[PDB]
Amino acid sequence: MFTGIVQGTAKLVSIDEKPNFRTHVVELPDHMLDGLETGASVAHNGCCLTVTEINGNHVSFDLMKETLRITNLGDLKVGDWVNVERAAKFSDEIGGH
Amino acid sequence: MFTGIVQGTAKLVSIDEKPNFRTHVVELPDHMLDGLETGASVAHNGCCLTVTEINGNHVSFDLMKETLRITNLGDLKVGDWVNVERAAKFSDEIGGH
Ligand SMILES: Cc1cc2nc3c(=O)[nH]c(=O)nc-3n(C[C@H](O)[C@H](O)[C@H](O)CO)c2cc1C
Ligand SMILES: Cc1cc2nc3c(=O)[nH]c(=O)nc-3n(C[C@H](O)[C@H](O)[C@H](O)CO)c2cc1C
Repeated sequence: MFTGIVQGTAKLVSIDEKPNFRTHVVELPDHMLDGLETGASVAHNGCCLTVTEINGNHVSFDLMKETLRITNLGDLKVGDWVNVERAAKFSDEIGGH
Repeated sequence: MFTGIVQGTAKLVSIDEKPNFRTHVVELPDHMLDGLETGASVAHNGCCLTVTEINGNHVSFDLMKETLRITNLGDLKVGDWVNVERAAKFSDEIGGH
């Protein structure tokens, strides 16, 4: 089974560059603004990263510069949007089947 | 469970534009050149699409223009690379993970 199908999208609006780690912030749409929280795992078109911080509707995620090259995340650029999907480490209704 | 972690990457090298559907072709690296085939499902950073055709090491995938806007696939541009991952409809030993 695999779908990689994204529930919603995000608008890159600001980049935060830290010589220790790179950070990117997107604009969360109405149906992703309700529910998502910092420390959550957001997959951008299916690449899971964690939310470093939320700037109101915006959300900054963490991205290592070398990981950015290793993945195709480096392709992101502000003014563009992303396919964003909510990911969770554990949940109440895990009981599969 | 979710990782969206990609085994390999692809280089966008040529775009094929059909007024019926949009097509994009990438350059498959050495460890993705062996195994992948047309009609296979490739997830680009986690968005699954099917291989319309292989051009030697290159691989053209299908992408609807409206789906391209609906997803964040439209962000792709030649000269850039993608996080590519192999997906299959069925297998001899999925195992489940
Ligand atoms: C659950 C999970 C979360 C990840 N989060 C990030 C992330 O926030 N930023 C990043 O550059 N890579 C992330 N990765 C990629 C991964 O941790 C690692 O960087 C690559 O496998 C390269 O070693 C994540 C991977 C997993 C499995
Ligand atoms: C298995 C699978 C394969 C898909 N392949 C493509 C594709 O090759 N091109 C595309 O634009 N969308 C693709 N999608 C997206 C999906 O079929 C549909 O276009 C979106 O859900 C919008 O209706 C795929 C979705 C699934 C579940």
